[PDB]
Amino acid sequence: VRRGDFVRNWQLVAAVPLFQKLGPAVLVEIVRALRARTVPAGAVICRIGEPGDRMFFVVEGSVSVATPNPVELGPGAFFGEMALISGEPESATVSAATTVSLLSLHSADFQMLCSSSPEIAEIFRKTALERR
Amino acid sequence: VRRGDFVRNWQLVAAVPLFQKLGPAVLVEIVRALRARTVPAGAVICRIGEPGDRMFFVVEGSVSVATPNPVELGPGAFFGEMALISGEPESATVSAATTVSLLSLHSADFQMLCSSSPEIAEIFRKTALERRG
Ligand SMILES: Nc1ncnc2c1ncn2[C@@H]1O[C@@H]2COP(=O)(O)O[C@H]2[C@H]1O
Ligand SMILES: Nc1ncnc2c1ncn2[C@@H]1O[C@@H]2COP(=O)(O)O[C@H]2[C@H]1O
Repeated sequence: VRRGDFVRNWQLVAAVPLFQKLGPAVLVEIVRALRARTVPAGAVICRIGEPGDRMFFVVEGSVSVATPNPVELGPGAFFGEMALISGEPESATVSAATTVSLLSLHSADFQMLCSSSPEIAEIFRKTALERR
Repeated sequence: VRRGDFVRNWQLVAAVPLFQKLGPAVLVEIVRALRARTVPAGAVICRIGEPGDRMFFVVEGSVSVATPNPVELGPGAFFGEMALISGEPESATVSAATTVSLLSLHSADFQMLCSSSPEIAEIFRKTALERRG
């Protein structure tokens, strides 16, 4: 990881309350694994039916989940967790509702996070079930 | 280190350009060792003749170095390096000029910083000589 992206991530990570549950050591691992991304309003982030190799956290702006009755997720929310939990394809297309700032986490690092944090693992699990 | 202090340190170290010379791994060890402090305007930070066991980095506000002609140091500046390098007592009293936000580093962690970053070590050494002369 480059120093520029790393230090930038620390500022971005503050926008996701979920990570307040991590101690310094685990926080560093997650911050090292996260990748910042800006998506313009209306643009596809993930597509229904596709294999999920990563999940996302919303920093700023919002996204639109294309369920029958679409759901708009805001800062602090996460999406892409269902496929990572079930192994099944992406259950819905998710697009930028407004221009959105994101933090992406790959499946391997997602697993490491859940292994490191029982509390966070269950939040993902309950949220996925609630969404299913 | 507490999670709160750790996370707050990341925001504060951004104000110290010197630390841009550190990669992610060394940066973490430094952020772990730093302690944040706010000092009210006019209040003593360093005392002349006192043994040096730590140094400081200015995050916000400014400090006044009590040399014959006082020097006001601003954000990104450092002080207390001279005693740590030479082993001599503090060369001058340093006080908050305005209310100041600081980051302090103990002597043991100063050694770690200098070893991890010989570039930074050189800045300290040259600056110390400059301030000495
Ligand atoms: N009913 C729902 N409410 C909110 N978000 C959802 C819902 N269904 C799916 N999503 C999100 O959209 C994502 C699409 O990819 P995933 O199935 O991996 O994970 C999904 C959830 O994060
Ligand atoms: N001439 C000077 N100009 C600027 N800063 C100084 C000067 N002399 C001393 N200092 C700073 O004040 C500090 C007092 O403690 P130290 O001697 O350990 O380190 C000193 C320097 O950081």
